Amino acid sequence: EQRALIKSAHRYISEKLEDHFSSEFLPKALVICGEGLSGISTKIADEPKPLILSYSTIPGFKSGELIFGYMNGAPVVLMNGRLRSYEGHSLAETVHPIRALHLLGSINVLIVTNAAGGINASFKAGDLMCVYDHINFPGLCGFHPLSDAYDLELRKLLFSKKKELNIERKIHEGTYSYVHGPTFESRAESRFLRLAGTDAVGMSTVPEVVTARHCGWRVLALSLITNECVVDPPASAHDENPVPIQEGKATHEEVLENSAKASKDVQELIFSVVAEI
Amino acid sequence: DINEQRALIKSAHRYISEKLEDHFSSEFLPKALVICGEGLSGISTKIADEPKPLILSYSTIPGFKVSTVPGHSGELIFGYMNGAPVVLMNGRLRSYEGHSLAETVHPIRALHLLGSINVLIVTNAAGGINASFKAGDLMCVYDHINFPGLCGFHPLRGANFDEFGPRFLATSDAYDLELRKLLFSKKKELNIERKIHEGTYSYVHGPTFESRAESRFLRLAGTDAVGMSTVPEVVTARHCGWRVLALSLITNECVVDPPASAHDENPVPIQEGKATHEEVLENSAKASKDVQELIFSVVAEI
Amino acid sequence: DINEQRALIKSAHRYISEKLEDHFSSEFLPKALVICGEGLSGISTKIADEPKPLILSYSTIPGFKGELIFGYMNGAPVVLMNLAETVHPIRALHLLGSINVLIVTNAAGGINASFKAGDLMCVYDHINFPGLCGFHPLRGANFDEFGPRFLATSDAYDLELRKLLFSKKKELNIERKIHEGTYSYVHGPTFESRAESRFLRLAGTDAVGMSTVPEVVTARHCGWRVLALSLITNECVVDPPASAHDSAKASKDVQELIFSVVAEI
Ligand SMILES: Nc1nc2c(CN3C[C@H](CO)[C@@H](O)C3)c[nH]c2c(=O)[nH]1
Ligand SMILES: Nc1nc2c(CN3C[C@H](CO)[C@@H](O)C3)c[nH]c2c(=O)[nH]1
Repeated sequence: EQRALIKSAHRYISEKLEDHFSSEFLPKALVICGEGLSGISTKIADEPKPLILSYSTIPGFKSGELIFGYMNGAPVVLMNGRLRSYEGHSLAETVHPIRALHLLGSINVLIVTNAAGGINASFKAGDLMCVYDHINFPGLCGFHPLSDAYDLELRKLLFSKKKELNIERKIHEGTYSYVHGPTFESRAESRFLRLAGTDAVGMSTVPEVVTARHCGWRVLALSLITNECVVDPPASAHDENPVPIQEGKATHEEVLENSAKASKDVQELIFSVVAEI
Repeated sequence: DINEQRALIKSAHRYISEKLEDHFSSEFLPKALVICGEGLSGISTKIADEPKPLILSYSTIPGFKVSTVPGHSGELIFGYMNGAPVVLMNGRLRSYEGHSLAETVHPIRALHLLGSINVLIVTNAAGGINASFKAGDLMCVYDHINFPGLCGFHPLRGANFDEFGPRFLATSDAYDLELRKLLFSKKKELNIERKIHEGTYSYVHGPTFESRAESRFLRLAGTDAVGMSTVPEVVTARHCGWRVLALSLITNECVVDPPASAHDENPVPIQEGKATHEEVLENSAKASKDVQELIFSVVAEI
Repeated sequence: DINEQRALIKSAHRYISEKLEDHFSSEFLPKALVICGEGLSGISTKIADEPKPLILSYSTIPGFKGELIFGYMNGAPVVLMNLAETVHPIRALHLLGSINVLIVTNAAGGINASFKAGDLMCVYDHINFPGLCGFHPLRGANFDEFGPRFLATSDAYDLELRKLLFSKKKELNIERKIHEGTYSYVHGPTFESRAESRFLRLAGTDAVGMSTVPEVVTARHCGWRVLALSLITNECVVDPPASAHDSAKASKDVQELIFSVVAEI
């Protein structure tokens, strides 16, 4: 039943691509642009002119848009806009674009970026983390969109481009924990995540990764550490010199600002990478 | 659907606002919602006879659900406690009954539209996970663990009520320091000897009491007390902008030791120490008067 | 909902109790329900011979959805199988008034570093992860006629049943390793990540799978005793991935263990 919708989306996208591009357009990569990476749009070449499809006109895409064009010589699709389970969408609805795009038969790489809170005590706002594993906490309970998910060669390629491009920004390697949201973590929650083996935490991405793997794609995933998760116990009522409980708290404003500051380095890394998938 | 939810919150507020205006000769503007936990219905005896209070059964308020337990249907009580106008939630909806989390926290949204409440005082009963806690101690909650929320059972799931609060809510500042200081000040003023710890409350769905491994898991995760309520209400109150004071009564000590091995010469019987509802109730009843007096003092100073 | 679930449980019992009374010359009052997990449906062959057994397809039983097999096993009358509806069968069979033991077997991944593929783990505790979050067989209105609203699970795995299992393993001279440990119920996949297996271990998991616990909880809610046994089919890896900078022997053994245990209850 949900397959007719997947085929309708494919058919609509297929025919728009035929009408738009002189030559056959077969994207090799899907880039999902998380928080702050929307401007990767500007890396798409003006010739041949891009195709931009609003989600509102693609069957099943529950705003956001798809951008088909050439980036650094490579035909790609950009997802500018992502769907998150805390919005009230089912995980199937969240990964519907991947399954639709998979019917083009040409994508074999998912490059996904997100913002994330730093759980590892050595991470700092402004670092990046190349994801090499994950913990799917909602999946623990059976929320699923449908064995090493994070392709080693693509991770090596990412670090080789950091070097080639002389980007000084730190890129850690570690485990991303997917939690539902939309709250930021309590102190005890973040300490729990740390002891669980979490390096960075966010509210997206993992269902996309799992679906991409199920379609046979390779996956490169990159988190922008936008904030350092508060882990210290809160001020005690017996403290005569307490740290105010509001100090250091996470805000969406901080997430937007720091993802935008890291955006240019991330855009340059992805631009270099896509030419060599 | 958010519009169905708005219409039904709007509707409950009209009913309540109209009943208040019809019943009280001066405008009734409560400063706190007090949610009475298990065994703590006695808090309602601190509502003064004059001015006469208003009791609204959940049965009659649009959008309110009735608890599955009989005959505890649940009611809001609007009155004066220690001269301060309050609203009491006598009874609560707990999610293990079959209610969605949105249904359990709908009363908070509806009451928020009166435009006067800025404090949630929430009480509960809880199992002791921290080894130093004993049945009969209180725990002032200063942090929590929302493991169901992490895993997809979250009261803010869905479209955001942008007229109430932010899409993305921090919870590292959930438990107001000055209210916890005020609680301890009233324990002092009242010469209450019962312990009041500070620690971390974890919400689990229930209705089973924890297995040993589950309790050990909650402990290593940082839990000091465990219950089946409260965190969704705190989160929603925080979303509305309220300050929160939360107070657990430790009604039982969770069983964390590994069960007897098939290899144990004198085995501890696996049923020794098991939680029961009746233990929880009778220990709540023992501590109710202290909890009642603490809240009665607090409300005159918020 | 509760009232329609009650009615379906009653219809399933009514159907089963009739088909039993028509098929067996004498009353069949099973003492045990044996749930045969993934790879262990060979207990179906160990059932006695005389009186020649009763098989009901799930398709035929009101409200179900596999088959229910009623017959004698090593001399004992038993019933074999192979969320609130996942446990519908246990409640229906409870209404016969004779079962007081669930024997549940499963295949599970090894999380305890000491466990090796092919080992057995007798379950003496569990972690019900979905049940902590909101997927729980007892969610909803309580079945007051079956058991309590708030059920303790610190006593869920009977010690005598476990002592009994360990005796039968010696008696049959089974060399297979058998541990005692904690079973974690998850709704994930056998595509668990390394980081997830790492998390399960440090959370206290000895073996992980996707079955058993909802049945254990429902049977305990009915007052039954529970024996649960896992077959470790594989050793989950917990090591992190590479850095960018750098068998029917088991089932046969479980049959004989169950066959032998079924007698002493
Ligand atoms: N859970 C979580 N997610 C994030 C994110 C990632 N997303 C950023 C946005 C909130 O600013 C949500 O979609 C979550 C950044 N920082 C954090 C954090 O501290 N915690
Ligand atoms: N999970 C949990 N909750 C409680 C509670 C809180 N509620 C009390 C009531 C059981 O008597 C349920 O609503 C849970 C008291 N003790 C415990 C405990 O040991 N465990």
